[PDB]
Parts: sequence; structure tokens; C-alpha cells
Amino acid sequence: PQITLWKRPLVTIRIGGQLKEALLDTGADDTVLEEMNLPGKWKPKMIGGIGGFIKVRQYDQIPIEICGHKAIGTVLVGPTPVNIIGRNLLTQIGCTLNF
Amino acid sequence: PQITLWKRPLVTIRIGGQLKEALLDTGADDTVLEEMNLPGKWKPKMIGGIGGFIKVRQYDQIPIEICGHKAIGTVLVGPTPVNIIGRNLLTQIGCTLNF
Ligand SMILES: O=C(N[C@@H](Cc1ccccc1)[C@H](O)CN(CC1CCCCC1)S(=O)(=O)c1ccc2ncsc2c1)c1cccc(O)c1
Repeated sequence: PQITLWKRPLVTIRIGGQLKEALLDTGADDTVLEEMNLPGKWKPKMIGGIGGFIKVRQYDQIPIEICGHKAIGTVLVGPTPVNIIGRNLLTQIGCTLNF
Repeated sequence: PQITLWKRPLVTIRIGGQLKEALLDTGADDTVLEEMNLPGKWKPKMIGGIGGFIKVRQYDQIPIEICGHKAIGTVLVGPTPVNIIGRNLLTQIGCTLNF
């Protein structure tokens, strides 16, 4: 598909039994999801942006479905105000910027 | 051009005869540049990111050439970690997400 940028590029993603709306975000190195109690091992991390840093939990090899495309990779979980699909997954679903 | 996402989508911009590197950031509503001098009136504004809110200076109708494409729009100046091109100017240069 082609997604214009008049509005926020929000799309439906699925992670287990949760469907969520998430930004397709070319500015995000990593994928950051709102607080959720995912199973398995994780490692603490701090990530920075406008305003400063937040503390997140890094989960590896988590399958995520983004607009029906399959991805699997690292997901950071913490008190972000918006679900963010970062470049680590955007590349996997074939996402480019075009102008 | 078509820009893939295995690397950060950094591009050269021209603003006030100065060249700068900026990130094409679909997750950003606004264009936000690191501290710099720009001519004219500005308005104080506050914006929010992943780590909270910051104070910026809002400049309107500022020309920027992004990777050869002309925009004229709102540019916020403040303590962003990195120069970012947001949706307000991404739309002006005809940028879309594709997969
Ligand atoms: O900060 C914004 N946008 C955010 C997304 C956003 C939207 C709305 C609310 C909060 C955040 C960015 O697109 C992604 N961030 C990465 C940062 C951006 C700042 C400087 C460079 C790198 S980010 O969110 O801070 C971010 C994301 C992934 C990641 N992985 C490793 S470090 C890291 C940082 C934003 C949103 C709306 C208006 C606005 O003026 C700015």
C-alpha cells in the first residue's frame, strides 16, 4: 500500500491476543510498544527522544503482524504514549519512503 | 528518491544557506531543528515526545530544501536530540510510505 502523511500513519498491528494501533515511524530505530505483560525473558533499557529518556523492557524474537505482513524481532515495552513501529520491523514488511 | 530503512533516513537540507543533516521522521507531526538562529518573529510553543515536553521557538513560512525538494512551512527550534523533518514538510515534498 501507499500511506500519505496528511495524518499520523497509524496502522493495526497484532501481538498475540492484542490488536493495537501503531505509528509507522521512520524516525524510530527500534519498536516501542505501550505497557503490556509479554511472556519471556527481557532486559532493561533506556531510550531517548524529545523530552528525555524512558525506561523500557527489551523482548527479543517477538512475532508481530503489521497490516497482514509478518514480522519478528525486538520489541521495547514501556510508558510510551503511542505504539511505535520502528525501522527494525519496517524493513521486514518492505517499507520505504518515496518522493 | 526511494529510501530504504536499514539505515536512518538522514538527508541533507538547506536552510538559510546552511547545510544540515536531518532525519525524515514520519512519527513526528512537526519539523524540529536543534538550536540555531533564524530570522524573524517566533512564538514560544511546547511540544511532547517520548520523554515528555520541551519548549521550542516556532518560526512560520520558513523555506527548506530537503534533498532537492522545496518546502516552505513551520519550523520549530529547540532541544530535540536530532534535527527532524516531520509530516508538515514531508507532505509538502510529496513523501509517502510504501510497502
Ligand atoms: O518525538 C516525536 N516523535 C517520535 C515518536 C513519538 C510520537 C508521539 C509521541 C511520542 C513519540 C519519533 O518519531 C520517534 N522518536 C525518535 C526520536 C525523535 C526525536 C529525535 C530523533 C529520534 S522516539 O519516539 O523518541 C524513539 C522511538 C524509537 C526509538 N528507538 C530507539 S531510541 C528511540 C526513540 C514527535 C511527535 C509529535 C510531534 C513532535 O514534534 C515530535
